[PDB]
Formats: sequence, C-alpha cells, structure tokens
Amino acid sequence: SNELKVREFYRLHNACVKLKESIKLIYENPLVTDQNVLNLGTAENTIDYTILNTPTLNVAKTLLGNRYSLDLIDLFQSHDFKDSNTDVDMFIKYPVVYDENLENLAFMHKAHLNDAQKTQLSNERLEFLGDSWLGALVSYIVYTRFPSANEGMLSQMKESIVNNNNLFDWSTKLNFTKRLQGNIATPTRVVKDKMSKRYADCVQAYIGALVIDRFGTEFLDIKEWLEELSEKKLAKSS
Amino acid sequence: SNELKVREFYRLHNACVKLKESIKLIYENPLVTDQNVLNLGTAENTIDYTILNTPTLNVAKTLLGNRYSLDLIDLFQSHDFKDSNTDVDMFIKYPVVYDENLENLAFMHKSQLSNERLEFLGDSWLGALVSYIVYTRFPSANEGMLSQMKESIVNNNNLFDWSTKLNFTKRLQGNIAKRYADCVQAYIGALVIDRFGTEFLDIKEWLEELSEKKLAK
Repeated sequence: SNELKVREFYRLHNACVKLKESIKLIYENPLVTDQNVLNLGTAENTIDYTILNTPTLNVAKTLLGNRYSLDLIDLFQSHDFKDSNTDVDMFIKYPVVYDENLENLAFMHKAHLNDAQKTQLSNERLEFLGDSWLGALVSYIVYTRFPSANEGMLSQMKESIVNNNNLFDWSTKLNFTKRLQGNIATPTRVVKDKMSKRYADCVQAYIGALVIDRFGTEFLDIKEWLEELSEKKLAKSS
Repeated sequence: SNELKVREFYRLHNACVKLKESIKLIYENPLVTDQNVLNLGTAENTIDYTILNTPTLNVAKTLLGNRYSLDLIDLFQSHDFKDSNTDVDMFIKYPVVYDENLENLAFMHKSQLSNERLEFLGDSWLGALVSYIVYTRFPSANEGMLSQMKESIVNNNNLFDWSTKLNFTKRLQGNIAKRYADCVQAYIGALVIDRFGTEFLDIKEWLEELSEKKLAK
C-alpha cells in the first residue's frame, strides 16, 4: 500500500507534466490567440471556416477564455511545480513502474499452467518490447545531443550504450542482482550459474514495463497510422 | 498559407488530445479522489506526508476542486471532440510533420544536408512502435511470434511497398519516367522529432544520466 502510493504519485505527477506541456501549447498557439492567422466570418468553403468550426478550436478557445478565472500555467508556477524533480524521488532509485504486477513480471524467468499462461509469467515479451524502446530512446538521445554527428557517429555512440556488456553494468548499478533473489540461492561456496545474459534481459524488460505504463497519446497518431499500414500483415496471425 | 494552417492545426489538435488524456488521469487518480482508497494521510507515515505536501498534489487538488466551474472532460464531450478524426483530415494523406523544413530534409538523400540522421532515428522508432503494436495486439504471442510478425512488417521490402502506396515516389520524381525505404524511415524520424514531449521524458532523462560517461566521450 505504501509502495502503491509512490506508484500512483508518479502516475499522477507524469500526468501533471503532460497537462502543463499541453496547456502551454494551447494557450500560445497562433490559431487560438489572435485573428492574425485565422480570419473570422470567412465563407463556408474556406479553410479558416473549417478550422474555426472544429471541436478542437472551440475547446482551445474556451480554455484560453477561462484563463481569467484559472490560469493553468500560473497554477503550476505558483505551486513551484518542477517537472523533473519531486520530493518523493528520495524514496526511489530509478523511474517507477506503475503496475506492481508488471514490475515483477520484468524479473521473472522461463500442478501446471498453459504454455499461454506461462508466457504471461515470463519476462520474454517485455524484454522484446524493452529492447526496441531502449534503442529508440537512445537514438533520440544521441540525435538530439549531437546535432552535427553523422549517421556513423550516432550509430557508434548508440552501440556503446545498448550492448549487452553495458546493460549488465546497468543491472549492477540498479541492483537487479538482489531483485532476482528468491527462496533458492547458491551458497557462496558453490559455483554459480551463468547470470550475465539474464541480468541484461531484465534491464530491457524493465524498460519494456516502463513503456507499457507510459504509452499514451503523444505518438498515437503515428501508432494508429502504422497499425493501419500493417493491417494485412497483422491479419496473418496463425 | 493553407498548408501552414494545416500544420499548426495538427500541432494544436495533438496538444488537445494529450490535455484530454492527462486531465482524465488527474481527475481519477486514487491519491486525489475522495474514496482515498490508499489511505493517504490516514496511514501517518513519512511518505504520506511527503506526497501530501508536493506541488503535484496541490496542483491536482486545485484542478479537481475547479471542476464545478469548468470540467475539462465535459468541455471536450460537449463539443463532440474526437481524438482520431477531424474535419481537417480532408487535407491530408498521412500524419503531418509540423515543421516544413524538417519534412523537406527527410526527402534529401544521402551522398551537404541529408536525411541520414532522420533515417537513423526513424528506423529505431518504427521498430519500437511496431513492437508496441504487436505486443499489445497479441497479448499471448511468445517472443518468437512477436519477432516474426514485427520482422514481416519492418523489412525493406514491406517498407518499399509502403513508400509506393504513400506515393513518396510522386514527391521525389516528376521528370524521369533502398533510397525510398530510407525516406519512409526519415519521415517517421521527422514525425517523432515533432511530437517528442514529456510522455517518455522521465525514462529518457534517466537513460541519458546512465549514459553520461559514454556520451561525454
């Protein structure tokens, strides 16, 4: 329950961060603030009319119009809200997964259960997802961090980060070795199992869990678009 | 003119979609609602205290308290706001790049300015998005099946077919009767650059901190 509060806090905080970003865009948008880009009372077959008549502009205008009563930007500012730091960070080591079952799944390896159900009790799917998303987030980091680098420099920098050796070093830093301890442990006196790959996979799976919990609408249009293009391939689900 | 308005319209609409998503999460968060099902405060421990005195909770409680004056969820519904369909879709064939300079750069082939970095970025984001698609769409597939499905989608042959359907051809040619796949990828790179905001920001910052040694090099 204590842990659940921390989990729900970051879910809440990240939603606040998104709201703040979103409202700033809306308040300052060229289409919303003046009539300097979008003329009023233009003819039915003009783009200005089409746009001004959208639910979107009606909502945006209503929001901008209500600032006198509650100014969302000023709300955040007056409470000294910070996006990337909060007082609760003291209680955590790394970004939090909101769903406790999902977090625990990230560390799970290989009467009875269906091969389908054991599949849900294995971090394999999460690892697959997390591997892809680690690559994308790191690619974004290198691309934005080195605006002059060419493809070869970006690829190399990325490779230096996402390789298994580096991920195993991350697992140690994040203390995943303890996460994987349960009832059965090899004593200090007997030769241990090979654990390196297993640790690296957990890192990927943990990122996969962070992604499942955070994926919302930021890239939803791209996502739906890609899913549509992929609809024929996705149909071959045998 | 028309074109600039469409670009700005989608930037605005996507911000409205995110606002609507976030406000719902804020209104319905267990820490904020009255049931107080997690016994925030009642428990009387240091974390309860820390949580209660955050800007975050203070902001959220103010938002909830103002619903009687303006309820953001009702606002959207009362205007029949739809996330994925708008009257402006008339003007477009596929998702819009807000920055026209960025869109143009995506069509500038490698060997000066070129799309090579965008292609790099967009190739990894295509992979991540398709991975998310198959993961969520086949909740029971094993890793092997997910990989087979994904690979059947993101290979250069499929990407070539897409570039054709999308008519990225009629944009690069006119006079004369792998390059094209790279454009599809660069375009996604552009879409990504335009949309990346706060949704994955905490993970991105954490990964960057973890990567600082490597990046300093």
